[PDB]
Amino acid sequence: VPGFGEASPEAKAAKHLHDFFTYVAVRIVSAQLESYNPEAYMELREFLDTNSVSDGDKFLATLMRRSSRHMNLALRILEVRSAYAKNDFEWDNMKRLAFKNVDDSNTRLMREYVLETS
Amino acid sequence: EASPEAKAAKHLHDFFTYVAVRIVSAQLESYNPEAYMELREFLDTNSVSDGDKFLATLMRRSSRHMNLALRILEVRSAYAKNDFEWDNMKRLAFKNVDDSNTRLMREYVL
Repeated sequence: VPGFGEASPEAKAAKHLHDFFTYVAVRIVSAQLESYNPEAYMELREFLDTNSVSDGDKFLATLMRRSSRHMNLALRILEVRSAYAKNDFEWDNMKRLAFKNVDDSNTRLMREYVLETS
Repeated sequence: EASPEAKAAKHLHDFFTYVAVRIVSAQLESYNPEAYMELREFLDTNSVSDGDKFLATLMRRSSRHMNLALRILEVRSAYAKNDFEWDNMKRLAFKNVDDSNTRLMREYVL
C-alpha cells in the first residue's frame, strides 16, 4: 500500500479496535457492577478517575497491580473484552456502516460544494 | 446512544481519509512532483485528523487543490471497498486481544 512501510493499515485499525474493545469491556463490566456489587462499582469508578482507559493494556496492567480484588476486576474485563469482540460485536454491520459513512461523506461534500458555489 | 459498531465505523471513515491522503501523497511523489509539494504545503497548515472538514477546506482552496481533493475522495472509497483487507484486520484484532491476555497474565505473575 503506497505510503505505508511499517504497520499495515489493517494492523493499525486492529490495534485501535483492541483498545476500543478494552473500553467497551470496561463500560460493560461497570454496568454489571452497578446493582450486583455497588461497593465494587464505586471502587471501579474511583480507579477510572485517575487512570486512563486510552492505552488499554497499560490501564489493565495498572489495575491488576492495584490490589488482589482489582486484579480480579482486570481478569473479568479481560474475559468480557474477549467475549464481546469474538461473539457479540457485529463486525459486518461495522463494515457496512463504514461504507455508508464514506459514501454519504462523498455525497455530502460534493452537494454542499455545488450548492454554495452558485 | 451511538452503538459500538457505529462508533467504530465513524473512526474507520476518518482513518480511511488518512490512508487515502497517505496513498495519494506517495503516488504524487512518484508521478507529480509539483502536486506533491502543493499537498505537502497544505498539510503544513491543515490537519488530516480534521477528516471531512479538511477535505472541504482543500476543495475550496483552488482548482488545483480541488483536483487533489477529488483524487483523495476517489482513492478513499476504492481503497476501503477493494483493497483494505477487512477479514485480515479482524483476524489481527482477535490475535491482539489473545496475545494481550497472555502477556498481561504472564507478566503479572512473573
